[PDB]
Amino acid sequence: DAYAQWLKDGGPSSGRPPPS
Repeated sequence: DAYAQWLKDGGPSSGRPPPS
């Protein structure tokens, strides 16, 4: 899962677009 990694990196902190 991309969303699992999105949170691990810091979510909003990282600025990377969240996967819908």
